Amino acid sequence: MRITFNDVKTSLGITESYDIVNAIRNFKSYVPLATANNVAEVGAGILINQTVQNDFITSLVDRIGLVVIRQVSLNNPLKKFKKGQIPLGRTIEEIYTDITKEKQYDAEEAEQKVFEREMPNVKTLFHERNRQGFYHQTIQDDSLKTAFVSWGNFESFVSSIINAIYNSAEVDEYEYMKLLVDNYYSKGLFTTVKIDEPTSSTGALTEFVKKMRATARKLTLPQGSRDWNSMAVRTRSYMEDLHLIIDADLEAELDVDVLAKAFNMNRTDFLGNVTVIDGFASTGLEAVLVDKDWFMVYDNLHKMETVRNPRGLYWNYYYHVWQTLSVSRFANAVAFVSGDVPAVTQVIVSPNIAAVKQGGQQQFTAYVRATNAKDHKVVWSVEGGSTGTAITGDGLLSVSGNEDNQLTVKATVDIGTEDKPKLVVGEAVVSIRPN
Amino acid sequence: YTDITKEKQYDAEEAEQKVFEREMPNVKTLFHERNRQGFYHQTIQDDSLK
Amino acid sequence: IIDADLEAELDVDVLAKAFNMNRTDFLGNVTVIDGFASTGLEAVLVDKDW
Amino acid sequence: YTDITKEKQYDAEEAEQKVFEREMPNVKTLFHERNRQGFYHQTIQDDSLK
Repeated sequence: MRITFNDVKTSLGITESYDIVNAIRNFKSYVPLATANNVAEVGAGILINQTVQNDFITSLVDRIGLVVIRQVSLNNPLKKFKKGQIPLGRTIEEIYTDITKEKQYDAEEAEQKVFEREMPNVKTLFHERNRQGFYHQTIQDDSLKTAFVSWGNFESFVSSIINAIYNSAEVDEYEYMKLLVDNYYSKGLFTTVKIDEPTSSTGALTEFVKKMRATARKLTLPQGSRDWNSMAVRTRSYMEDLHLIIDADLEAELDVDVLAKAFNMNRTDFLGNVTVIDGFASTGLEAVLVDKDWFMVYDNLHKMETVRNPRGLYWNYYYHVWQTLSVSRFANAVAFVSGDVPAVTQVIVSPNIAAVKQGGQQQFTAYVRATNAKDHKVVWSVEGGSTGTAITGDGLLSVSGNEDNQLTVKATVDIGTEDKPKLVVGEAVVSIRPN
Repeated sequence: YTDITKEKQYDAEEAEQKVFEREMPNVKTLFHERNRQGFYHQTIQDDSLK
Repeated sequence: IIDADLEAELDVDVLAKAFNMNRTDFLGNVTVIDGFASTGLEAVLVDKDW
Repeated sequence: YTDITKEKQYDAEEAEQKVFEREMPNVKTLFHERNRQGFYHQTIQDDSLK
């Protein structure tokens, strides 16, 4: 947020003053082409007439500012979530191959079936969120005339015209990240861990620290857990790839050490794996622990445009940044809430979307994200409406012949009482193909 | 000093009505200064030059 | 070779101080699994060439 | 596909505040999908056909 001439001098392949503006570029016989100590001559050449003045200021602002801001935005502390331009044909579809055990080697078993497929790749759709905005600013003719006294004034002017846009964009990036985290939590796709007001006392603080350490150790199990993630798909995470987004008050109450001792890092390599924000503004969310690949951001474009007001003798330059943010549905993501969260958070059906023939069968299993140690019972419903289309209590659904309608399997859990105005359901879309 | 602000949402319908608009004043202020001027001075003898 | 729950309960330090290593070269000599499923087996300490 | 537009009357006095007004084009779109997948199967038992 304190960009100086050193940053632009490193971003560009030039030293101090330059004539690349009048190299790209009649303009030739108006300004001297020397880069000597003289500044009055170049100032007079620039300010001789409005056409040359406007052309020079447009080239400078647009090209130089765009290059510098694009180069400096790619090296901010939160640059590990930043990707390049969006690839062509991304198809917004995410495919994950579920990991399973091996099949025993048996010639008698192998000789009967050799062309048989294995299993569907449990496809899903990306969770997207796009942003597009502008900042814009103004520069006066007075503080362009009073900028050619010395070569230091020119670089101070350039740094001043870049700094405002850069700092505003950098500040807004954190707010957009917090908004994305809030939206994901409100969607209910996190896996929840209950804590009890870590800042209330000292025992709550150490209990929260121990719970975080246990959660990280369970996440980084080499064999896989499947207990986390918005869909139970048996993925495994890394001790060195987990990222923590924590509340400002919570991190202020906590210390740099012991928090890093819970992980395997030691302060220096841990401060780069934690993000600090002032309040989550979502019920009682305290700190969110996600995988490194959970959150990504692509940039559609960055553009800078200048216009001139001749009646008022000034310029307005607008900086437009358009980019999209995507959170993956397969990476691990833990909410760590301290509130009045229900006993059951979400129920997930493993087969997800499936296709079956007119007289086939399918097995659906359900995983319930229970925040307590009590076991819950799941009831199965078919909705739809037909003859012979019913699903057993263990999740086996057989499709009767002569069927045309599209049906959805539902798994329901009840955590209420005699009056139960609270239902949590999981939906699986089943398609039918004629046989 | 230029104050840090949020970003305006992209809206062509609102943009086409106003394009020469300025942004904000730059909250000018003056420095708090204090000037120091003094001397110390010392003497050297001819004996401790010989 | 230690159970996952026991490894989580134990801190990374002192366990390494029991040996002569210090964390960085100690995590390379420990394997963590989830459950042994053998009565009351907790952790097994073996030679490298075992 | 893009379609034709309308005509407006020249008005210099009203042109001084409607420079950046927008008149979106008439654009229509259509989609076509792949809808045939078949195969023909035959067998040749030439050794017995001889």
